[PDB]
Amino acid sequence: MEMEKEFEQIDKSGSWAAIYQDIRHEASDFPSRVAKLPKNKNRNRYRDVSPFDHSRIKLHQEDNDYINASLIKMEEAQRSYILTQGPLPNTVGHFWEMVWEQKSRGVVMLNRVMEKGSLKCAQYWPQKEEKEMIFEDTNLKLTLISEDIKSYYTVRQLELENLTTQETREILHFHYTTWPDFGVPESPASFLNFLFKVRESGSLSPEHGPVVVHCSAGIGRSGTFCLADTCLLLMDKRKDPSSVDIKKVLLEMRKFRMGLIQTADQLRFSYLAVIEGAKFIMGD
Ligand SMILES: CCc1ccc(C(=O)NCc2cnn(C)c2)s1
Repeated sequence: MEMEKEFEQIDKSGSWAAIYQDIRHEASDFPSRVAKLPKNKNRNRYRDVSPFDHSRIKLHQEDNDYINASLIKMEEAQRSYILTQGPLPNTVGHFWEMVWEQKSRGVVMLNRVMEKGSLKCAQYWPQKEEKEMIFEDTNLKLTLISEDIKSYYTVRQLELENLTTQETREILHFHYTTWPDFGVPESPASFLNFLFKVRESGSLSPEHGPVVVHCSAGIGRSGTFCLADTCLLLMDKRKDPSSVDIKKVLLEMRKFRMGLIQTADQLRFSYLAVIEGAKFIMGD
């Protein structure tokens, strides 16, 4: 069923809450036993958001391999994403270790450091060229190379140095800065264009490790980003683009990380983004 028609049918009937609860009921439940070990309590931002054991990212160290991060592997779309929480003061070194070990080119940030008067994630990248950051626990150095500030997003070029081998890599930081403190954006235009800029960069392409995507919990806004990207890629690839079922793509993604899409308004916004993305790209 053409999703644009499915959309108007749900909107006219006002059933968004009912569709959303059906997804919550059918979603996968897998064990998260490593996340719940007492040694990992200060590595988790939220008690109710944990990576599944089968899909968690492992840090390459013998001490403690745990980070709150999941590999989402979309077999038919041929795309992989790492979805993670906003780093905590004691996990900023783990975060950059993961970026290094997984060979990621891009980090996608969908939140502000402060929202609703509270801290949503650590200040985990340098704000001035001449004031670099060193992560002594993981032996990494991070330098700001350049910054491009636009109305709806900022792109940063960063240099990450493995202090152990003196290898360096360029990491691109894509920071969507205008998601509102309350609700979802009214139009999905700035969002869909932001994704276009990430795609243009090569950060999502198979010659690199998976993109790292985060918000505060790494399930809501982060969920919206990967769901929209995968659905638009499948509409490009298939003979019948009307066959793409956004509810079935979201349940597939929920096999790899719990809770993706946190509200009925985020579900509606995801539909709007894919539709508007579709109608915009199909011919243009
Ligand atoms: C209603 C106005 C819109 C703004 C953004 C839209 C989108 O979905 N993608 C952006 C974009 C740019 N270039 N390509 C290929 C995609 S639609």
